[PDB]
Amino acid sequence: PDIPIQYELANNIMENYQKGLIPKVRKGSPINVTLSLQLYQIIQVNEPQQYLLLNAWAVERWVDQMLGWDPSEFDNETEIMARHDDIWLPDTTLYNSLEMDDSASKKLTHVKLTTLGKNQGAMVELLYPTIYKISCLLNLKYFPFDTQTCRMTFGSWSFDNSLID
Amino acid sequence: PDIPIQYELANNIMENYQKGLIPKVRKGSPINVTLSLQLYQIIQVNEPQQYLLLNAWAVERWVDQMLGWDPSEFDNETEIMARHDDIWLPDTTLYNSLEMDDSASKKLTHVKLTTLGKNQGAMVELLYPTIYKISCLLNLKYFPFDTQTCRMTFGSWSFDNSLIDYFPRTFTNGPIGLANFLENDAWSVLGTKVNREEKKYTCCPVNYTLLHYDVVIQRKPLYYVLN
Ligand SMILES: *[C@@H]1O[C@H](CO)[C@@H](O[C@@H]2O[C@H](CO)[C@@H](O)[C@H](O)[C@H]2NC(C)=O)[C@H](O)[C@H]1NC(C)=O
Ligand SMILES: *[C@@H]1O[C@H](CO)[C@@H](O)[C@H](O)[C@H]1NC(C)=O
Ligand SMILES: *[C@@H]1O[C@H](CO)[C@@H](O)[C@H](O)[C@H]1NC(C)=O
Repeated sequence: PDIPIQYELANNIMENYQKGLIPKVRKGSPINVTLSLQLYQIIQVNEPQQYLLLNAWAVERWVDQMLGWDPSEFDNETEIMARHDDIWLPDTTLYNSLEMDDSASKKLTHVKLTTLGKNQGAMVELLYPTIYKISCLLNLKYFPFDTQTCRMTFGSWSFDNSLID
Repeated sequence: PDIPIQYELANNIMENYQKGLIPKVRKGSPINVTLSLQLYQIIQVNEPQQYLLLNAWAVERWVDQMLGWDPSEFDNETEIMARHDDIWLPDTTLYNSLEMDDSASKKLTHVKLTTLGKNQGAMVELLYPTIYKISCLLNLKYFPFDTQTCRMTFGSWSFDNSLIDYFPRTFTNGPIGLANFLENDAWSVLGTKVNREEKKYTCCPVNYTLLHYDVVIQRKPLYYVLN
């Protein structure tokens, strides 16, 4: 009554959660993660050290099978915002990266949860800006009329596709 | 039933564990650690400051004698993933390193545990990328036709070989993997070597193990000759 409904909703959905382990309740299927990228700037191209610096926005979407709730029980609420430290997140990694510290190349603040049912889980969306230091081989044979192609590789560092896809 | 089996498995295996101390249950033998390295890039060679910058991947394997479980009790599960902060890890150190902060030269995320039995422990594997700042002496007498050799020394900073032992793991083409190496525009790699040595403390009658990795690089003088 005199407290936000978000307090009760978070207390209800955060009761039995353990963020240190993957929330896989169904044995048959893995967890599907969808990734999209938007390019905003090309900061620097370094030929002697063979790396490329980019500024981009990344969006990841997946379904958490342990964070579902019934909207009718909570004043018909179908959305909530939680800190990224509270819930489990997939380990999306750039394989050919020249930066070892994630605090200088990423910024995670919040995630959005949309319920799918009491026993169906919730949809999790994570959007954050990032700066990528990508190491790519450069061919300077036709300088200054040269064109370059650098590849970005994304995936899971420790989980096989039977767990995260 | 309505919770992941990983929850129960982690709660079972994490009950009596203390990550701040070495998990040595058997008195007779030490803990063996196997290390392998793969080279990906040569970022910079600095002659005035006498250091070399490399980008490499490191894999370490050992057996933890306190993290065993019976697969049949947990829905026939034989593997699990845990954060590196939860369990004990050996202190593998590069002796001739010019970097004091490990957050800018290493990135540890997760470890993989494979059970060997309820009372036999589990096999732990740790893979992570790293950037090494190696200080090596450079001889510029034959510049620009010079070749250099810098050594990498690995071992335990505080534990003698009666507690932690180190062994090298080599690849098909040599001790250091070069199948995914990125070609440098100024240096070429000729070969690699590995050597395992036991060294004596100069205050105590105990030994410790050191691993020596040798990399031979040769300069390309075409730019200087033509310029
Ligand atoms: C510690 O390392 C030294 C390395 O010298 C070992 O010394 C060897 O000892 C054996 C006999 O135990 C000799 O046959 C070898 O010739 C010695 N090595 C050399 C290079 O001379 C020593 O055994 C190791 N273990 C200890 C001291 O407990
Ligand atoms: C949503 O739930 C609230 C419960 O507080 C109820 O008063 C309201 O009528 C519901 N609206 C709809 C459209 O179901
Ligand atoms: C593995 O253990 C499970 C226990 O849930 C059992 O149902 C299954 O038959 C076992 N399979 C084998 C091959 O032992």
